[PDB]
Amino acid sequence: SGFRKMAFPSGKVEGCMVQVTCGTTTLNGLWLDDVVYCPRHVICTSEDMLNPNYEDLLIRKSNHNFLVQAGNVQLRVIGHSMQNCVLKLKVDTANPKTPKYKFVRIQPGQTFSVLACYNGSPSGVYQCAMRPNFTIKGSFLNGMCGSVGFNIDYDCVSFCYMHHMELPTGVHAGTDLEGNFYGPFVDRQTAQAAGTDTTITVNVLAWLYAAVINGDRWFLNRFTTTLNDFNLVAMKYNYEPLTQDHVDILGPLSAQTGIAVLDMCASLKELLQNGMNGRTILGSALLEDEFTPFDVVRQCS
Amino acid sequence: SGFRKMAFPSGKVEGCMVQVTCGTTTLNGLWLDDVVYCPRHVICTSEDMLNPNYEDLLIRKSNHNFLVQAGNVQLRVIGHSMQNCVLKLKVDTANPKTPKYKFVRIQPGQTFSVLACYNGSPSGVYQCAMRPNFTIKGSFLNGMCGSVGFNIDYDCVSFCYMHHMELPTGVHAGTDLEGNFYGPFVDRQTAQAAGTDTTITVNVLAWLYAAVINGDRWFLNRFTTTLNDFNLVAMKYNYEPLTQDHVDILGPLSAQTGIAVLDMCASLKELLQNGMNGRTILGSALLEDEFTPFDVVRQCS
Repeated sequence: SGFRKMAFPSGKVEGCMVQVTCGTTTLNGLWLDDVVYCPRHVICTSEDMLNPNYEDLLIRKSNHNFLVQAGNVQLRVIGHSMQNCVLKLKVDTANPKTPKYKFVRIQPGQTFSVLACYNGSPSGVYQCAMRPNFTIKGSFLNGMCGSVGFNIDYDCVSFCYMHHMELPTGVHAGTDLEGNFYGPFVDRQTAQAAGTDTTITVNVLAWLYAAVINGDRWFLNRFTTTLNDFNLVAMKYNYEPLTQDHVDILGPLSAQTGIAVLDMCASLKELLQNGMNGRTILGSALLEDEFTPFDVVRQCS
Repeated sequence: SGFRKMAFPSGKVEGCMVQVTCGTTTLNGLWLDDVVYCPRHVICTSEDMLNPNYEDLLIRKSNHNFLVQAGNVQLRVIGHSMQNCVLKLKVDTANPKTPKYKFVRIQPGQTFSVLACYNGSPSGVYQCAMRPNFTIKGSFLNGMCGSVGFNIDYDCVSFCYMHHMELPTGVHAGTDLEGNFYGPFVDRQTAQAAGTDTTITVNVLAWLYAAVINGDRWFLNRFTTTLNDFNLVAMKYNYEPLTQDHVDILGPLSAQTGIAVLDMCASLKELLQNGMNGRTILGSALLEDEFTPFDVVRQCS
């Protein structure tokens, strides 16, 4: 029993973290097989970041301009290339600690573990959600760029995030491992608008199910509702619309608890309309939306 | 920028997790050098747990009655002994993945990372606080007993917790690695009273300092107060008394922010007396007490 925000064990990812230095800039890199992945803005100076032509800046760099260091050992760079917003540094040595891995572009509302590193050294691990507006509410200091997000299915590590930028509002933006930014963000120091930060409705429901399983039942009401009726209320409180797919995904939790999804939806409606009246659910005084139905089932076997 | 509940990287601990099986019971063990540590109630059946004489139960067990398995490989048990509530199984092989480690009995209010494992396999990692009443609010399913809590100072792993029991109230109790229970708890299936769960005042203050550093300033008031005056208010809301030691520990955070500890104490007083009026601090609608001053400084470099 009990319910906590949990990351995956970071051991397999730790062994893939290296230090990439180019000129005077240092940040993190991901060493898989004979390739190191890092944010391309490693090549930029403070001044360049305002308006960088990455192609032109990359042309002034040769292989020997990239210092790749794995722990105490220096890797030989035998080729470089830019793939969207990440730099792929080819090295002569295959990482012996390379786990079985995929690169995965994850969907908004999905969760992953972040291994926060400083200049190639892992410092800690926490669980994140890719928010509907494609930002994350993480924790990244200077020299933590290139820190990666991942999920683990048994022996396979699915890397899904690389950290690149902190926006003027203090939320975080980044790419998949193919270098494509999540959301409309670019690797430039300008004012960048993140959209309205809507709540991940299916996750909130999953968490309410977790609550019931762990003996928090107070919020359960005598009402039910409909998809449309619920969604009217959802739009007002900036909740993502609930679809039949979302309903279907909650099925096992519905099955385990004996509470139909639409009944839980009605419970949520009253919580949105009346608040919590200073009570707590699973030790939180607000509605948590950074647990997927999978995360709940994982922890509520 | 940003502030998150972060665990230490679990890589060094993962490599020390093994499966211990005795009769029909299976749980986790900690393999360090040529010694495996596990909860002694591995020797108990469901029935034994009601009222076990561990000495008598241990006498019926020989070395070959303990199946110690590290991943796919079986370890040879060449000696066993009971040290308080943990079993020390001596094996013929030194763990090659043994990191530099200490055993440390931690103080109430201090934090640590928990690597939740199932039958020797790590499943996830989250940060805990040893609560003033010597319980933890963790997440442990069946076969997660023997999961360990630890801190990491550079290369050294300080193990401080082993999980043994879930109390009828659904909070968790356990031991240090010398097998001494935190709090008055025993490894027996009876009704066990945890005391009043007081709030860790110094941690709450540290978190408020973190808030200020990250731009949450709304709660800052025009008042100050005294240790005694503050503590009067602390006792009413079941907060730990604040001592000069606690004041001293907050000094660097006081120094960084320009806010004297007693001024922050006054801010906290008003928050306790008036609540939050439905606002949030660092994305929480209540006062967080599971970050130490060290945890804050670590994340707010």
